[PDB]
Order: sequence, then structure tokens, then C-alpha cells
Amino acid sequence: QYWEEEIEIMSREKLQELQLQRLKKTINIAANSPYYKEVFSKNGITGDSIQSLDDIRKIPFTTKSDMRANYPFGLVAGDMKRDGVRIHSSTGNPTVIVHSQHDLDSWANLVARCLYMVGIRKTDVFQNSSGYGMFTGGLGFQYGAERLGCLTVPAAAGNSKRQIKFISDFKTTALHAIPSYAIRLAEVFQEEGIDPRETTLKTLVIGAEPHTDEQRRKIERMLNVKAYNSFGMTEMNGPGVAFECQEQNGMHFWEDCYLVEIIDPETGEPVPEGEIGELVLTTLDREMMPLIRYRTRDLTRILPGKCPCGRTHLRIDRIKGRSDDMFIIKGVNIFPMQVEKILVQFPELGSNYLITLETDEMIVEVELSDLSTDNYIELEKIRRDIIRQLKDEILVTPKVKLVKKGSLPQSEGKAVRVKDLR
Amino acid sequence: GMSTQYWEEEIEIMSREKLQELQLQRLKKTINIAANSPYYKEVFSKNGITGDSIQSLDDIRKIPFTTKSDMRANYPFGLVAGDMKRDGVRIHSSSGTTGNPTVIVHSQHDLDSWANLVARCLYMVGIRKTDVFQNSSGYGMFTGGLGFQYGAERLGCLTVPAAAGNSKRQIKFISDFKTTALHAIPSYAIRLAEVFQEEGIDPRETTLKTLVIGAEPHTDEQRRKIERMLNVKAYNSFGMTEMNGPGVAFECQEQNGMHFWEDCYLVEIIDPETGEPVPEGEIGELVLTTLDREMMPLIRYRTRDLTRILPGKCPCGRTHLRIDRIKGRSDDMFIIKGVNIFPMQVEKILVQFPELGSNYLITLETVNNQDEMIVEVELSDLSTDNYIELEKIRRDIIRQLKDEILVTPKVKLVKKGSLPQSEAVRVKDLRDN
Ligand SMILES: Nc1ncnc2c1ncn2[C@@H]1O[C@H](COP(=O)(O)OP(=O)(O)O)[C@@H](O)[C@H]1O
Ligand SMILES: Nc1ncnc2c1ncn2[C@@H]1O[C@H](COP(=O)(O)OP(=O)(O)O)[C@@H](O)[C@H]1O
Ligand SMILES: [K+]
Ligand SMILES: [K+]
Ligand SMILES: [K+]
Ligand SMILES: [Zn+2]
Ligand SMILES: [Zn+2]
Repeated sequence: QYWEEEIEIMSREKLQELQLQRLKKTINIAANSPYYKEVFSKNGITGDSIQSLDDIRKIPFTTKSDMRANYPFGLVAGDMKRDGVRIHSSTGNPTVIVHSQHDLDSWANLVARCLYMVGIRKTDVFQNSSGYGMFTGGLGFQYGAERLGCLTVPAAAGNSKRQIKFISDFKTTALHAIPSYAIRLAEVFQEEGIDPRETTLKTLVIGAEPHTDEQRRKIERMLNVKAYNSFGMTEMNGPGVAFECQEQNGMHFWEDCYLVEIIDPETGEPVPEGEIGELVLTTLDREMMPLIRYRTRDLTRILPGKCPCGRTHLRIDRIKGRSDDMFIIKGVNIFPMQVEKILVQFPELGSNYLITLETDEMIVEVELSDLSTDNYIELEKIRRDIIRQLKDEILVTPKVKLVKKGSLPQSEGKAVRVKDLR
Repeated sequence: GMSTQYWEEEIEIMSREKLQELQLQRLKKTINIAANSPYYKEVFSKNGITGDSIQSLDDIRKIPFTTKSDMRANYPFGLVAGDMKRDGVRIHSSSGTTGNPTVIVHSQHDLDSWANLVARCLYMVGIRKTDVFQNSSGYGMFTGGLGFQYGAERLGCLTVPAAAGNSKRQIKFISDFKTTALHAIPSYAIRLAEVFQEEGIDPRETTLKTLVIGAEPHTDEQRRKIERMLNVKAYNSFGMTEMNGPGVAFECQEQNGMHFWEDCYLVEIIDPETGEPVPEGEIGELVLTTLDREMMPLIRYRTRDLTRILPGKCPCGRTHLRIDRIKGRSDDMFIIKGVNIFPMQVEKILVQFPELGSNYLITLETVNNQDEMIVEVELSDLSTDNYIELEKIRRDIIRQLKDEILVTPKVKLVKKGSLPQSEAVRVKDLRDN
């Protein structure tokens, strides 16, 4: 079942002419913003420059530095005073995105499309544990779930006792939470004397944080739910950008509203088909403030072949991480997902871990699991196996410490996996 | 007024005669809808309320009042009249886990009616689509959040969903986005004027032109202080979750009484003792009936709010009745930082800690134009806990109170017998009100 079958299963040929029509429209609109008027002027970008989807490569990339330099409204193309109805924001000077009613409705429709794809219906009780206000996850899932017709529960962030009360009393069936907060809720259910596997919950929507497939499976087993990967960023509206189908194998990118490129961070050229590179995105249905070839700093790849769900829209792999998550120790580049890929395979460990960098030495603290009935000798042998598998993957020997369950701190938002004290 | 502009002129200046037949039509419809809920089906059954009981607006007095106690007893969905699974799109819940909260269930119709009322309110005080509207109200379950958000987008304003706190970020949004309309509780509007001068900005030389202030009692003088500090026009905004949230009653540009939208609400002023209508223009309890709500309508709901109907025609030309300021309540509820709290919510948290005594005192004070809530509770001599352990318990008390009442109080562990007795435990409100 599809929210918009004509688009979701649209032929690649028809998708291409839709992308080209909307790419030309986006460029004509964006030409009215002070920023893209100047960019187009200096690079000879006119109304005749785009004749094919490949002609987008004539236009230079938009970086986060360019957006900071033109903060707050240098990239606003429309009439903000008359048609601008919302401002959202993403250390530093946060960037803002300005939306028109058109832009909000397009965003809401994409979120309803995503929720419907993973089996959520108007009969579902949808609870949003994302922060509201300026955070796109709040109003983003709120409008999308109301668009679909769910009985929504705008719980917002924190207060786990109240979250559990709403789930129990309102019979919540669909929940939006960051993966680490979903684990925290399952723990508070047990603390309050409720079996986290015997609630009314059926579907979880998890995003914002990089996480392994096994981290998601741990969440699924903990709460007896089906959990789906949700991709988004403020620059691209917020949620509803890319989402897993019921196949749970790659996130379908809505190519009617986004032009996806996977560029080599060194050369600035497209990577060979299916290789890892920087995700570079162009809005195709945004009017107040469109973004052209925006360098997301997110590393991923395009998963090949058509998906068994019948949707023609391309699938991206699990986000490897963001460029700013990468840390260097002893001249060697390491991503925290490399450390998680190893830790999740050990069932004696918990889901909370912390990487500390000191003067260079790398410390990997990871909480012990409650299920563990292991003694010192057997747990110390497991700790030795971890230092070893970490030395083989990250190519540096870290210090590994098995810590008490609950000893590591829990973040208000996205969990902080790296503490650089150098 | 000839130069006066209306969001919905046909409704806003509608004759009292035409308003009466609109209220009667919608009152009959509300009663027929509410009869489908388990709660009103029972109430109507015991009191012989049928489809022929309401022939005039005065016939509403045949129906008994709906109290908060009744609602908590029918928690969560005893008063839901519509098809919640198919048409229910939102739940607004009051605070707490120590008792049954209040739940208001809305359909898309109910949200659109509520958004239209908020747009009507904002337009009345001169806000247009050309304005930059910043909402400093909390979002999530708080109706001021999503209420003004939908209302301001309906009007077409460039909205800034700032949400509560972080005054330096509030001032940054006002300066960088050129905010012209701001929704804030009166004490927070003063705080932002103070933070503006702390950061070296003249609070009178910003892009701000209009302020919408509500959630708590404030005097006309406290509003004038706000207008002088920020060089703005500030307007009183009334609402309650039960009645949607914001958009229920609002001042016009005359700044003399809050216009109640009688097309969506039937207003009664009742004696808190007798339950009978008060003499025209006297102070009494505000008893309200929804007239445009379908998923969960409320009939003759005892709000516990005390006010009076201001007499005479308004020069703005609107025919909808005006209520005076809400100065207080007939119940034991208190409001601090615009958040509603019952003393029982505090007591039900404290009793869980065996290191504490039974004697406690809630003090409400104003410190540098900001409100503070102090919870003093006596130590039990039964505890064998040292300083470090007690202080850890005091932090756990603050934490559990914060989660419960949705405001962070100051908690002080006092000596056994230090707090005075007389008796229900009192709320010492030392604020200028
Ligand atoms: N499902 C996901 N998996 C991994 N990383 C994600 C996922 N969703 C979002 N992200 C990360 O979060 C970034 C977007 O964050 P941002 O828009 O600022 O905040 P928000 O979390 O409030 O949507 C992405 O660029 C990416 O790095
Ligand atoms: N403008 C106002 N003046 C005085 N009291 C007000 C005003 N607006 C709201 N209130 C009080 O707040 C109550 C409604 O509180 P509630 O909806 O629970 O919280 P909130 O609107 O602050 O989220 C009203 O019944 C009334 O007592
Ligand atoms: K529904
Ligand atoms: K606008
Ligand atoms: K209030
Ligand atoms: Zn698929
Ligand atoms: Zn008036």
C-alpha cells in the first residue's frame, strides 16, 4: 500500500522528467535570492544552463560555511513578508530555513508518505518524543501525523514517567524517538513495573543518531516492535527526507522532492556508482528558500537494484556518520560507528558507551548488560577480545573499560559518543 | 468603529438577536453530539435531558455542571463523543502522574476552529500576515505552543516557534528575524526587557510592536509597565486547555475588557456557593459550554475562574460580550510561570520520601520581577541519613517535583517543628496580586 502510488512507483523515465521540470523551476526561483543571484551571475548560470539532470554539475556546491556567511536570509528567494510562514533552526551560529505554506504542506505530505509506507494509519495513536519549538522533529512529525490522521500525542522531549503514562493510558501504537531515548523508555517501563514487550506499541520511528542495524534489533526485541530508520536534516525540511520501507534495507529517498548526488570529497566529482561519498542534495519542491547542491557532510552510498516493495525511488545506506564526527588519534582517522559495529556484537555489553580522547590515548567505556551472569575471568577475556577487534578495525589499540550499567551519562538530545579532552 | 477591521466581520459585529439563534442552533447540536459520550449519555439519562429539553438558551440550566472531579473520574476518554480512532487527531493532556490528568481530544474540525479563533484574536489586535510572530510559550502538551503556532500560520505571519526560555536566544531571534509580534507570559515579557539592556540593546528600540500576554493574572499597571519597557502595545489573552487553549477571550485595541467569542462559547457567570446566575455585572464563577467542538464537547464546565461581564457597548463595534480580568479562583489551584499547579501534586510526590516529615509549605514570591516557587518541607527524625545523602534526596525531590508539576521549584529541607501549623496545607502567595 502506497500513500501516493502514482509517485512512489513512478517509472524511472517519468521520475527523470519530473526531476528536470522541478530542477529548472528551483533554479529560476533560487535566482531571486541575493546568494544564488550572485553565484549564478559569476558562474554563467542562466535559464538555458539546465537542459539535462547532469547539467546541475555546472552549478557550484552550497556549503554550511556559505550559509553561515549569508545568515540569516541571504538564500531567501521568495517574498518572506507576504508568503513566509515559518522559521526553523538546525556550537556556532545556527542556520535558519524559511518556509512558505506550500513548503510546509510539501514537508507534511512527505512525513505522511513515510509513516504510511511503514504501515502507520489514521487508526494509530502516534506519540512524538522529539523536542518541539525550533527543532524540525517536533512540528515535522506533528503536521505529518495529523495529515495522515493519527491520534497524535505531542509529548515532546523527556519526562520518561509521563511518556510511559501516555503510552499506557492513550494506548500509543506508533512512537517517534531517537534510538538512545527508545532504550531509556524500555528501561523506565521495567523500573515502573511494566513489561516493555507487553505494551500497545507496534511501530517505532528512529532517527537523528547514527546507529547500527543490531542497535535497532536490540530496540525491536526490548519493546517487541518494528523499528524504522528515519533520515532528515533542517536544511532539507527536517524529517520525511529518506525512510526505510517495510523491507528494512536502505532508506528510500523521495526523488520527486530531492535530487541526490554522491560526490567524492576530494575531487568534487560523482563517485563510481554504489561507492561511499558525501551526500549532496538539491530541493525540488521548496519555494521560499530552495537549496542547490548542498554539501551535507553526511557520508553514505546508493544501494543498487530495485527494492521488493515496488518503489522506484533510490535507497541510501545507513549513514556512516557526519564529517565532524570523525576524530584523529596517532594520525589515524576513526568514526564512532566503527567502535559501535564491534561493541553491538557482544551480548554481555549494554547499549551505552563513551569514547574519551586524552593527552594521545583513546578510552572506550562501555556499560555492562543486566542479563550478564558472567564472572571476572570470563568478562576480562571478553574485554581482551574487544581491545583486539577494535585494534583490527580502527587500526589503533584503545583502552577498554567495562563500566556499571547506568554509570555513563544520558544526553538530553543526540547522545555524545566522543569526549575530546586534548 | 468605521476604521476598525475584522477577521470575520459578519460574526464579530453580528446582532445580539442573530447571535442568540446561532448559539441556540450550536447548543442543540453540541448536546446531540455529547449524548454519544459515555459521560453525557449517563448525565442526560439521570436528569431526563432529551433532544427536546433545549428550546431556549436558558434551558441549558436544566443540565448539571461538569466539574474537573467528573472529568478525572472519567479519565481518559469518558467524555469523548466522536469517533476517536477515525477522526481523532490530537490529545492535550494536563500535567502529572500522581493523579488522573485532564485530556482534551480534538478532531481536524476542532483544530481548524481553534486555529481560526486564534487568527481572529491576533487580527483583532492589529497583527497581519506581514508580521513576524514569535511564540515564547512552551510547546508539546501546552496548548499555548501549538495553539498560537496554528493560529499565527492561519493568519499568515512569519512564525518563530522559539518555545519557552533561553532569553539570550529569544533576544537573538527578535534582533535577527525582526520580530514584530511576541507571545509571552507578563513576567517573562519583563525578563526579556531586562535581558535586552544586559546585552546592551535598548528594549524600546527593537522591531517589536505588539505583545500578547496571558496564562496568569496580571494587573493593568503590570501591562503598562511592559508597554513602557519595550515601547509596545500589550494585549490580554485568555484561555484554558478545556476550551482548546488560546483564542477563548481577548482584548480589542480599546484595551478594556476581553471579548469572549460567543459563536464558539456559551458564557455563564454563576455564584460559587448557590450555582445560580449572578446579578448582571457582578463577580462570579465562569461556567462555559463549547459550541463548535465535535470530538469532545464540554457542557457547563465549572472553570473555577472568577470574573464579571463588563457592561455597555464597545467602541470597536464588536457585539461579543467582554469579561473583566481574572483575578483569582474559587478552587485551591495556583499559577506560577504561567503553569497550573494543584498543591496535592506536590504533597503526593513528598509523601513518597520517608526521610521527610508531613509538614510542608509552598511559598510563591517575586524576585527581580520573576516568580519563584519555594517548597519547604520538615525533616523526619526517623532518617539516619548524613548531609551528603540528604542533599542527594533534596536533588531527587526537585527532579520528581519538576517532572510532575512541569516547573522547577526551590526545595529547602527545614528543621522539624520550624514551619507553623493551623489545620489542608496552605500556599503562601507573597506576590503583588
Ligand atoms: N537516520 C539517521 N541516521 C544517521 N544520522 C542521521 C539520521 N537522521 C539524521 N541524521 C544526522 O542528523 C543530521 C541532521 O541534523 P539536524 O537537522 O541539525 O537536527 P535534527 O536531529 O533536529 O533533525 C543529518 O545531517 C545527519 O548527520
Ligand atoms: N489572561 C489571563 N489572565 C488571567 N488568568 C489567565 C489568563 N489566561 C489564562 N489564565 C488562567 O489559566 C487557566 C488555564 O490554564 P491552562 O490551560 O491549564 O494552562 P496554560 O494556558 O497556561 O497552558 C485559566 O482557567 C485561568 O485561571
Ligand atoms: K485517528
Ligand atoms: K508572512
Ligand atoms: K495557566
Ligand atoms: Zn522498499
Ligand atoms: Zn472591543
